[PDB]
Amino acid sequence: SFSGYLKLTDNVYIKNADIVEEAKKVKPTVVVNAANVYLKHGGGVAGALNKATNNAMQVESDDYIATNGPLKVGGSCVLSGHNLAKHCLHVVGPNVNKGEDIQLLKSAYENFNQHEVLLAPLLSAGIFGADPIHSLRVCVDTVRTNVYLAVFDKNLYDKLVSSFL
Ligand SMILES: CC(=O)N1[C@@H]2CC[C@H]1c1cccnc1C2
Repeated sequence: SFSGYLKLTDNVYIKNADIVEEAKKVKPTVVVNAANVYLKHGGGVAGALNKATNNAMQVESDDYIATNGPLKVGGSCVLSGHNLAKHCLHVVGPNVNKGEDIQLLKSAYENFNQHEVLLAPLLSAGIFGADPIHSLRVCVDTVRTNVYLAVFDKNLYDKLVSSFL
């Protein structure tokens, strides 16, 4: 069971935590990856999750792309969670540093509704360049299933909580 989360709404919870450490402790049914369309898990959340799998996530992902081609921005795929979770839901939020449409963030969060409970980061935050405050608002207004958000940066976590409405 998830522990130490602050309840923001009926279905959204948040914690200042490293999502890799959280996944290793909880072993959730679903961990969300902040993926790109190519499933190239180089940095940010994706790089960290992939490193924690000893690159097994990347190997699996490369086979997935070779068979299926790239994901769409706003889309997702379900792959193995390896040693971190039962499944990994790879979700592609828009990357503002690539000029992608921030309106696709809502479509990205809609993928979460296909899973009753998820451990997730804020989509499009961090190296994806979107405002994490906006990402949290889109999350709360889009996701209806139970989502446990892990925010690594304590300063950002405090800002997210203190500005939540
Ligand atoms: C150390 C650090 O900044 N991070 C790790 C992996 C990506 C980033 C991060 C973001 C959100 C939740 N957990 C985490 C934990």
